[PDB]
Amino acid sequence: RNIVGCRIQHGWKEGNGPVTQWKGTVLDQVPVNPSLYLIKYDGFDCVYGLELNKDERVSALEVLPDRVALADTMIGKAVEHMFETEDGSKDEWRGMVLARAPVMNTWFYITYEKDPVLYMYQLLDDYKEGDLRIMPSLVGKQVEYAKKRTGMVIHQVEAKPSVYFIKFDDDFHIYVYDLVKTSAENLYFQ
Ligand SMILES: COc1cc2c(cc1OCCCN1CCCC1)N=C(N)C21CCC1
Ligand SMILES: COc1cc2c(cc1OCCCN1CCCC1)N=C(N)C21CCC1
Ligand code: NA
Repeated sequence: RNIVGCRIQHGWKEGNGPVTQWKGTVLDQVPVNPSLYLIKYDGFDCVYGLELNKDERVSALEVLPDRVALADTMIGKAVEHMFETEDGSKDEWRGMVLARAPVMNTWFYITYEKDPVLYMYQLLDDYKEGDLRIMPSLVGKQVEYAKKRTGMVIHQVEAKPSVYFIKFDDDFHIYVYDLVKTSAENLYFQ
């Protein structure tokens, strides 16, 4: 009877566009906004937030049949994360391991300077394969910044408490900010 770890499928439609079909795993029901679910969609690496009870773009929501059931040292670390591009050449992004992901146990939350939204990867596998180099509260408040983009602070990172997750009203990504840095300098809170 778990929410965390439920598998779901649904349709998605924007405006008069076509309906696309999606499958994913529910990770979290956000405590400061229980309408908001964080979801990992199969094949896509970002964590997404949807208010499933209110978002008219969601249709035909179904619960899928239920699945049949260390390196905490990496949490908080600066990392260089290597990956393959479409032409087969190697590239790398620098980022920060944020936490273990809640439901998909072997998975970690991570974000990157080049794309400071919330991602999820099986970083211990990536580490064993040589693709991860390891280097050396406002929750519940409203946020705005000037483009007025509005949102809510939904989580504080235990390992780096100046780092927060923000859900903006106009988008389904989860944004990550370290409030001492330039990238956060236009965020204001209420
Ligand atoms: C609408 O979602 C996506 C749209 C796109 C996508 C991935 C999407 O979703 C990933 C998984 C979360 N969504 C699934 C339902 C809501 C969030 N990669 C793309 N190139 C596009 C950009 C426009 C076509
Ligand atoms: C597509 O990127 C990655 C894919 C993968 C990855 C690391 C990747 O990238 C890290 C940094 C962010 N990327 C996000 C867009 C490009 C960079 N570790 C893996 N096991 C996989 C292989 C299939 C899942
Ligand atoms: Na207010």
